Amino acid sequence: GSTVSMFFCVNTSPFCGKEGKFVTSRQILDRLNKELVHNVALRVEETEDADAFRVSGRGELHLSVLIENMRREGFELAVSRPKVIFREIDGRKQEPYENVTLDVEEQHQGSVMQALGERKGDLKNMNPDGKGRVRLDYVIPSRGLIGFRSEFMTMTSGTGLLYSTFSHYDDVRPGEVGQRQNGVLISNGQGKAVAFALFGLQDRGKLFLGHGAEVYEGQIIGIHSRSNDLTVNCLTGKKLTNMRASTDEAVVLVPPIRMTLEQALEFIDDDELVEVTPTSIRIRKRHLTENDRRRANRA
Ligand SMILES: [Mg+2]
Ligand SMILES: [Mg+2]
Repeated sequence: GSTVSMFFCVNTSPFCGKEGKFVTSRQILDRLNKELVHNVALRVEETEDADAFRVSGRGELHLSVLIENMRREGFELAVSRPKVIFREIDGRKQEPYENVTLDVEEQHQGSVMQALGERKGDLKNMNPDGKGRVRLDYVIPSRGLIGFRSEFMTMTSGTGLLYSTFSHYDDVRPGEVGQRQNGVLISNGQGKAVAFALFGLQDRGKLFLGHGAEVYEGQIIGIHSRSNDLTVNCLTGKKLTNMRASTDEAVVLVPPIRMTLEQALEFIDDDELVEVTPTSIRIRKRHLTENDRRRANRA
């Protein structure tokens, strides 16, 4: 009985092997196979691609801890987004739901409830002790829960407790649950990101990196405020060049969003990957160049 699946792939980024010792198709397959010896829950299929394996676990959490200590072990790899495994029960198609149990200071209770609300979660139990904390229990589709561990930890300032586990399958919620609405900012080249470019770009959305970040072509470097994707230049600037042509301000950069693995997984769409190394997490389009992406969308 498995509930979520994703693809574990060899890291083909221009940066492969620069951060983790273990990068082979062989080494990854060997390591997955080894995991299957003590993980009853886990399923690993070879695919029509020698560099890609479809991995299925009890849920996203289980896949993520596996990715996380492959990281620790020196592995480099790319993963596709966690997809829930729909199942046809009777005639209707249904999706997995989890039970989440939370324990929070009352101070955080409103925010946490709101957030789970927004992720299509259903209040089942609410139980204050009289000492300032409160237990909540929700039932939420797996699809909507992905990403919440990190949200919860941040919004609770690390004081909250969270436990989630597969409950059951039920009729599918409607819509783009867990699905990013915005577009991404994609780097058009390889090099060192500079503040003079980032300064202009941060007007366009929210950046994932800052001055001095080493970047390649196809790497996703931020969130676009509009729904469409933007191929941008973060190696040299144009905004201040334009500013002097009227006014001038001082270059000040908003701190970048730093994303946990779980968040990177929540964020990416079908055409992207999370690049994962022992010391770094990156996001990229599957097709690294703008030329490739254009070709894909055309017929
Ligand atoms: Mg998503
Ligand atoms: Mg989108």
